[PDB]
Amino acid sequence: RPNHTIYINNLNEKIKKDELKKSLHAIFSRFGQILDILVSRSLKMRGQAFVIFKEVSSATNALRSMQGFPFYDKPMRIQYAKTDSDIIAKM
RNA sequence: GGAUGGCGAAAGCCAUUUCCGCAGGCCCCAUUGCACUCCGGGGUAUUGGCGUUAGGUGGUGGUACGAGGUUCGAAUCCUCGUACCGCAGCCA
Ligand SMILES: [K+]
Ligand SMILES: [Mg+2]
Ligand SMILES: [Mg+2]
Ligand SMILES: [Mg+2]
Ligand SMILES: [Mg+2]
Ligand SMILES: [Mg+2]
Repeated sequence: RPNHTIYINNLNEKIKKDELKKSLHAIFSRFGQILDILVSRSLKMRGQAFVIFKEVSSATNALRSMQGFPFYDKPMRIQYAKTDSDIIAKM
């Protein structure tokens, strides 16, 4: 089911944070406006990223487009998030 | 952190240190993991800096003391330098 936030995983853990977001914003920013991209390299967050678009139509489209797209030698696996990203909910 | 020395009852502050450790470098093991304050672990390198909230320059706000101005005089308001705390970046 739909969500303002796509969740990517199977991302190269080697890529540094700031360098990762750049590229992610570079790719997804074209499927529509992005409210933010969340990235952390914790023991449980690495490899995963939370892209937050501003309109569901963006996430959903970006989802069908990029699923499996090569990224630093690793097919991006994406799917909606499980829950409205903090900012979204409030709004 | 330790240990030793200095002023102290202490706290704290200074110092030395082929005791241990931290951030930067380089390799390594582990994790496929729905989060929104962060946060796995190890080896080697280790001059300098620092001490577990653990490196730095220049910059923004704060806190402190100092100086110049304001002022009859200021404890007010102004700007400035210095130390430190949280910020961002950048560099290690
Ligand atoms: K020493
Ligand atoms: Mg001691
Ligand atoms: Mg002593
Ligand atoms: Mg001491
Ligand atoms: Mg290191
Ligand atoms: Mg004065």
